[PDB]
Amino acid sequence: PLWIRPDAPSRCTWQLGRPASESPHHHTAPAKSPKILPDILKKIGDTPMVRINKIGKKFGLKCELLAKCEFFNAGGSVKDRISLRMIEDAERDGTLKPGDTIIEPTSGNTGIGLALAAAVRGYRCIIVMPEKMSSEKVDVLRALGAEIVRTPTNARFDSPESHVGVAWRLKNEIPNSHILDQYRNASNPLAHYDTTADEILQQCDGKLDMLVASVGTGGTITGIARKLKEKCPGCRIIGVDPEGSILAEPEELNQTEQTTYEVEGIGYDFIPTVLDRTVVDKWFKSNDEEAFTFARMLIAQEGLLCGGSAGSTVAVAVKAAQELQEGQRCVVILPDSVRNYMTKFLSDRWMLQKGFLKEEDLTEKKPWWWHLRVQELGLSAPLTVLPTITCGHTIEILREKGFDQAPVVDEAGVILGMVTLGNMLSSLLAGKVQPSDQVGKVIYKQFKQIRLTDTLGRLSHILEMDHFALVVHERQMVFGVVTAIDLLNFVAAQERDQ
Amino acid sequence: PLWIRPDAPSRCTWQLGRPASESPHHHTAPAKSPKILPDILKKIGDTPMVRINKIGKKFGLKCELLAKCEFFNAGGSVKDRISLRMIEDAERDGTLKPGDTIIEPTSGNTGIGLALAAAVRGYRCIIVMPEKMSSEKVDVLRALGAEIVRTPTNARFDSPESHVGVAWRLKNEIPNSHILDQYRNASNPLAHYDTTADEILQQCDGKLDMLVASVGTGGTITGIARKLKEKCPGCRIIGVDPEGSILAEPEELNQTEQTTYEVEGIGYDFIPTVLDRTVVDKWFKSNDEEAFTFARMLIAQEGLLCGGSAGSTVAVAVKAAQELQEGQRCVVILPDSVRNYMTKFLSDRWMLQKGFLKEEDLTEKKPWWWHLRVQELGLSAPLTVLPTITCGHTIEILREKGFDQAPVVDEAGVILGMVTLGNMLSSLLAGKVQPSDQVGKVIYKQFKQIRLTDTLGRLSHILEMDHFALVVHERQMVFGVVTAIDLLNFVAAQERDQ
Ligand code: HEM
Ligand code: HEM
Ligand SMILES: *Cc1c(COP(=O)(O)O)cnc(C)c1O
Ligand SMILES: *Cc1c(COP(=O)(O)O)cnc(C)c1O
Repeated sequence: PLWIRPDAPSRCTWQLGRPASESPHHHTAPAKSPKILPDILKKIGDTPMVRINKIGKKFGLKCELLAKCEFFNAGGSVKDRISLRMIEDAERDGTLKPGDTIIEPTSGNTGIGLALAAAVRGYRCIIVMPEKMSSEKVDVLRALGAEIVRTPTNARFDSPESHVGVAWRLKNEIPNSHILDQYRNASNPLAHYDTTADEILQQCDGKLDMLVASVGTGGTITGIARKLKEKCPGCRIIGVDPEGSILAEPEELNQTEQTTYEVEGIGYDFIPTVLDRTVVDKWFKSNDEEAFTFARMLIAQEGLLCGGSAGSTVAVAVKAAQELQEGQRCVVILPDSVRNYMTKFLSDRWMLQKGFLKEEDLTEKKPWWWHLRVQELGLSAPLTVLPTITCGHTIEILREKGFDQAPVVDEAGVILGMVTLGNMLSSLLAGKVQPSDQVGKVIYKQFKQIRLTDTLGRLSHILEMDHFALVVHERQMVFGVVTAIDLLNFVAAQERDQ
Repeated sequence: PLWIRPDAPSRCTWQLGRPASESPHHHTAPAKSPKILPDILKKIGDTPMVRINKIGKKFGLKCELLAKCEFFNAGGSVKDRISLRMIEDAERDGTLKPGDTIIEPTSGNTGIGLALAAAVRGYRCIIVMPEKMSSEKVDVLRALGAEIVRTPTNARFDSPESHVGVAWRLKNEIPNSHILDQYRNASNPLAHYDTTADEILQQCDGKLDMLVASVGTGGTITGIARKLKEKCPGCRIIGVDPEGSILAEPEELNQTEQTTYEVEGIGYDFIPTVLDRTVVDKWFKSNDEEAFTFARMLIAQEGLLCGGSAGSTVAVAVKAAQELQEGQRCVVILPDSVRNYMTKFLSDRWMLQKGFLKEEDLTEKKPWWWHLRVQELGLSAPLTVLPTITCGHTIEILREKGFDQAPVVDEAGVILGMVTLGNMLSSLLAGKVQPSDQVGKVIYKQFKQIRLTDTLGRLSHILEMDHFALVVHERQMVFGVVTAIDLLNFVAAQERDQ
């Protein structure tokens, strides 16, 4: 029966204070990045340590708050590291032959790093990930050439349908295939122990008072915390676990209602082999709301384009470093980029749909003019023209009636678009078009519709995807054409009273 | 009348051979990146020079093909550079006060860099971009806190509705607002002349035989080509223009049918001030197909996650460096990341929808088993259960009938999902659930449907978004449940004949 248990307790005999000389493992030092990178894989590591200027103090931190930004790696996640190490170690092992197939269960970042490295190094790749993870990860993977298999999100790691189970079943059916097994592989936390912690230590010049990291496989926090407990004994290690996962200690903290959560990449229903919970000094629970709030905040305030787990981490950090005082510094790990989450926590519609943003929370911060009917804009019914009308003729019409723009509406009363006087003239002067040509040749095709009873805020959101907003009867009937500028002119006029 | 013409010829008096001492402009040297970055903006520049190993030789290049990967910048595009420079110069100018509003017309990358820098440095930001650009750019921008206005893509730069026009109209209506004007600003090509070209020169140790870049505002190719013609006179400069734009020389090359194209960020209906076409040694036309092909190829082969303009560039480069021979090297500029294009050229559905991929081109590379009806899988009609059934009871049923899994179908014949024997047992042993509990507590909710007449390839694509594929009558009737593994077992059996 070959399925190796991912939650198997660690056989590692490391304990704080064992001389490094005693370690069986193969260790690699970070190497200086060259002038010319010979391949893309060398762009992994040497990530920037960027300071958190605003978010720290907004919450009243007396300390220095640092972020190790790992989304600057080639694959765009902290997983690219282990992804390299694993494969490289698997080549020195002689276990991984050229042309072999690599199969991995993953949150999907590890999958990205691996499929990438495969694309470069000529390995076939098969990634198994939960149904929960974002479609962006899928798009990137399929672009890298990796075959993709999905597993239910409700599956237990014990059950055959889980990503671990499906990975193994695939290994057993496929020749020359290996499972690099990020949960049990020593290469994973060794990646962080050898490089990431060396980096964090060098960048901080040895002075470090706290570290905070979200816990996945547990490789990051483990690998870091071991080298930290060795080289920086004073440093406290703080873990972040989502509600619904079991990772945190003590167990009391795990008692909760939801078994599912929206944050991708962190937390599990089992304790992975590579996770050493003994090196973690304190655990904190984060939830989905805290996560996305603080992620959005990282973006808007610090200008770090990063994913949700990062939000969980920082949300925890501002609570955890409160005990710190001036002169101390706290490093926080930011795992991956916004690239994965584009249609999820980055999109307001999804945030509403999943109920993290209440419409109230939005509306309170919004201006006076936000809740107002569009009718109050002073719209004027525009002249309409047929698509089959002739250009110069339309100019004659627009000038003769004194109109600057017209919606082009079909014979059937279907609005096809817009033509503007300006674009017409400019197009003519240039000889791009003739006075005898169809007006369709110059029509701006794209627009959006609204009721006279819609809120101006609605208009705002629309005006972010379109230039023209046609207020329409519930028709061939256009009560008005509203652009962004017109809304401006409205508000600015309402200003010159006070 | 304040609208400054973007296509205004350059007032720059530089000509090759003027001593740099004579230059009026303020020049900045690239600075060594610190241990701790004090803010994120310091992550701009020092981009990697990564070699192209496969794509070069596949097309028979005898030369060394290098890529300057600019998507590693903080905002994820080459625009972050000018975005910094512009703002920084605007602060030394004393023109930009704290709290001022910055308004920019843009392809959207410049907008991202600018809005980012605004988020960091406390400037209000308003970005005007065409309706054509991708919604991802919008999502990122809105996340950074920038207000967004869109303009028709058919608008001429002369007409008031163009992004340039709308930008200016906004400057004129808004107090404390400035237009940094990437088309006319010297800060833009000076950014590349001062840093990017210094970088390219250092990384290549002075030996460079060719440079290829796509042309936007023209800042990149200009700024680079000037310092190149000064410091590396032998180097040929090659520009890339999309079909439908006017940028290329001589004019004969521009004669074309389409006025529109899908590639974002490059090409224009006018020649920007900052573009110096005299330093460009030869021009090449690229189109949409070449672009997306080669972009996808960059990803799949070289593992560079990058956008379309990059594809145009490389597609040109493999044609242009053919004249080169062994021992020479050619640098190619890769502007931005895949982040922007996720739902466009990265998604196969969009590639089909826009007709760049013909279904034939796909099907030819696909295996023997690709065109086969799903019926040929040997499906077995599964036992169905009600959502209201009890857990232990379902176990009794599944074991008693020898079935391992059942679709959970509603009383109304609506399929709600799946329960598997394994997940049931594992859940019970763990005490997560009781024998008396509703089966709904453990249902895998997500699946997809197919006809018995569907192609196995269809099944493949589906099996990338879902674990379960339920083949269904056109109903309460499930002819079978197909997972990825089952398709594997099918094919692998069809293998053991030969
Ligand atoms: C003096 C230091 C260390 C010693 C003596 C040591 C020793 C060992 C040994 C002997 C094993 C294999 C047990 C077996 O399979 O029979 C092992 C496994 C492992 N080691 Fe270490 N180790 C050290 C440090 C580390 C560090 C710093 C890390 C990473 C943070 C690490 C990661 C692992 C992992 C993930 C395993 C796999 C556990 C398993 O296969 O069940 N080791 N270690
Ligand atoms: C010895 C070298 C150079 C000299 C003497 C020089 C001179 C000038 C002068 C005098 C102007 C302003 C004309 C006016 O507004 O009255 C100008 C504008 C400008 N310069 Fe240079 N320049 C040099 C190099 C460069 C380089 C290397 C770049 C960037 C690649 C550059 C970029 C620009 C740009 C974009 C303008 C704006 C043109 C306009 O406002 O219409 N200059 N230059
Ligand atoms: C894997 C991952 C983590 C967790 O890192 P571990 O080393 O597994 O603890 C956090 N966030 C994201 C996005 C991840 O992919
Ligand atoms: C701006 C841009 C370019 C062109 O660079 P220029 O310096 O304007 O010539 C190419 N690709 C993308 C994605 C861009 O945003």
